[PDB]
Amino acid sequence: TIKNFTFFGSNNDGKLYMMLTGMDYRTIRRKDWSSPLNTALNVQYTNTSIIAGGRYFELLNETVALKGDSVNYIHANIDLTQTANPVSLSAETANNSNGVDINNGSGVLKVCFDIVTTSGTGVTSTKPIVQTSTLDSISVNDMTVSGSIDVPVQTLTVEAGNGLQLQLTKKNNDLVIVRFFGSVSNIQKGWNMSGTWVDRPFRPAAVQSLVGHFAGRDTSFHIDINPNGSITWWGANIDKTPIATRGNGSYFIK
Amino acid sequence: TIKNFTFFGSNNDGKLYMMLTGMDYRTIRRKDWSSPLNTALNVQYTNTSIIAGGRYFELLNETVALKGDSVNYIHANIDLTQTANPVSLSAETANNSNGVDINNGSGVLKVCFDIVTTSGTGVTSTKPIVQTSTLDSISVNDMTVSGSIDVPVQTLTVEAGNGLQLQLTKKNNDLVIVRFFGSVSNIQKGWNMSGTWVDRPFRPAAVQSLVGHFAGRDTSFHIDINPNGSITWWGANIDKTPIATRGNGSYFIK
Amino acid sequence: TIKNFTFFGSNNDGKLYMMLTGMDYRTIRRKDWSSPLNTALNVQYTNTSIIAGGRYFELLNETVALKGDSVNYIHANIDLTQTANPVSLSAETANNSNGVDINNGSGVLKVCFDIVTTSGTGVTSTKPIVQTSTLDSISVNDMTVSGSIDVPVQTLTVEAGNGLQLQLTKKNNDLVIVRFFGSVSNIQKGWNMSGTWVDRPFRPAAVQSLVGHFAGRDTSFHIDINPNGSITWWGANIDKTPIATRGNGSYFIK
Repeated sequence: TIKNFTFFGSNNDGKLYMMLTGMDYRTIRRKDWSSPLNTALNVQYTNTSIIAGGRYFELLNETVALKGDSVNYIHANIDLTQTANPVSLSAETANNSNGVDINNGSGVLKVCFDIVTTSGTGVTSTKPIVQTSTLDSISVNDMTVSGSIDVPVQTLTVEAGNGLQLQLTKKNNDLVIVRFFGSVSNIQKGWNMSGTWVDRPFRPAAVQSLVGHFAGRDTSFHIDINPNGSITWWGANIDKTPIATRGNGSYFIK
Repeated sequence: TIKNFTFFGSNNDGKLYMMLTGMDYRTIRRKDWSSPLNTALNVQYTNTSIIAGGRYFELLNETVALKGDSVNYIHANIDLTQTANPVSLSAETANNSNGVDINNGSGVLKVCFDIVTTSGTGVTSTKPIVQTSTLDSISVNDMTVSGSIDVPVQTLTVEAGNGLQLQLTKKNNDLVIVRFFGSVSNIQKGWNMSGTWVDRPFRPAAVQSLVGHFAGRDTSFHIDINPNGSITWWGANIDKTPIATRGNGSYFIK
Repeated sequence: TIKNFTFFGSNNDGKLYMMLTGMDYRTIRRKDWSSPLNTALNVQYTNTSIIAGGRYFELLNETVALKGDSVNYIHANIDLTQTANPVSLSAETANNSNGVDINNGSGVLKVCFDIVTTSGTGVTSTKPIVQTSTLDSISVNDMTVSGSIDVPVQTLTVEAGNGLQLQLTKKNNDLVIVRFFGSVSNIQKGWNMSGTWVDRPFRPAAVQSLVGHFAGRDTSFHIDINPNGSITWWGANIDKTPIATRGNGSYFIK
């Protein structure tokens, strides 16, 4: 059975709860207080709470019939005009989440919350749909991440002059790894390189010395990336013959 | 008009909601379900929900008069002694958020939620106030960040001895980038440098070998930063003539 | 006195609130609106709100008696059968939080929220219990962290061949720092090294050149970690005599 609570103003409560937890109409809050049971081509939610569109309901021994040999996307369907039974579940061949705003308008909200894969006769795997918190600015003491943090990534290629090539990758507008390529020739120690300066978003607050290596040799150089974006050669003097330059150097922008 | 919901106990609910979402009195939750409309020196909020001091209300075709040629700071003002209209909006010359605790004592809460810039005749730009979630310890599976993560940063300058200087920058109490400055003279391979040891908070769990470069030359060195904070020279033997030492090296503390 | 609000469906509201804020039964939300006051071996909570098992209640001039010369773990205990006073406080010799599910079943929930250390006559220090937010997937504009972010860490040792050892540490499944160990001999420039290739999870999307240093010498080398996991020697030619190889180099996988 489906027990409905945030229903019949309920929409003002719905919006209130949505804003508190940071959810839009394309996600859910979900908790299996008890394990869902699979017998034959069925999923029985024994005790599962769901919040969808800010509306709280409970799935208490609620069984969904599954189609065999397929990926079943389990949906919660909220139709507020259906006074007695506003919430129903369905098993579908695709994620058909529709993001319909049931708190400000009319229509039926569909949200996928479970993915259940079957064989010919039973369930072989289940995967919950991600519960998304959409927040603005967070202040926190400690954080632990079990998967991954995704931060902004910018990339820039600089033809620094004299044949030298920098490939810069910046993450979190702060950490930069520089990869050296190309070949150096016709330059002296302390000379500014004759080509393109580093773009503003990659310029460090303080001068950075990045060490590189001459391919196939036991010799070394470094360049200085200056705050103004210019690059200063600080290897030895190089004559007319180009020498291949390689290596990773890293620096903080801030 | 302004529709009031968490109002008139309400203050117990107010505090409950504040604690659920992690807000204090100096922030809001805000959602424009519909776009605000500008007509000459006015902002009309067509359908905007706000939570301020844990109190939920709705701005439904609510117009705020604006002052010309200035930055207008739009405030929600909550006075619970005014039972018929506890919430009013104002446009002010500065952000005058007062953080007044209306759920525990008397007073009027003022919180800024919007910044609207005008010319002499109309609105030229609007900028929402940030919605802050103040949290303690978070456990998360995945995170995506569209702006930046700010982590703690510690800096240290070490006069390592023999003329060598290290400038260390530590972020997130883990990633360290070291910048070499100064000079080296009067040292042999495997000798610990004769100056200051690296402070406790910058010491790695295991020995870190950091490659440096001699400015204006094609030659190299490396130092070992030992778990105990001492620094071992592992370049060649250097006589009485000082050689300028440069380069970035990075290591993990944990 | 203890004022009980989410009490006497109340279990449905509790679960809803637990889901909104991302709490399980082994943590709390807690706010001292007013400072708790210590006198002799007692703590008076002057105005403290708590949420435990999604149940909101207030500690308003509520005194807990302490045991002398020890570490007192302050618990909120919730027994729903006790209609008139479902919440009580205890000071105990250990953290005895039991995670009992009072919203779906019977039993007494105990959650620790404070740690109070005493001398023979008085309180010497207090320390709150962390408030945990357990979240799934976060999308955020900006974050500021005052403590630390813990990200996944993977560790690998590669016996690269020719005597060379790579110790790789990968964090956030993206940033790798390689530490060189061992010695190199019997290798020519441009030759692939004769040992194990880098395991899949440490392979970069693009070729990475990592600069190394020869211990006790002024000479350098670099290696290329190729996308397929192979390692290419790009130092000079090395004969039968092993030379110790050291240094830190970093790269991004993505």
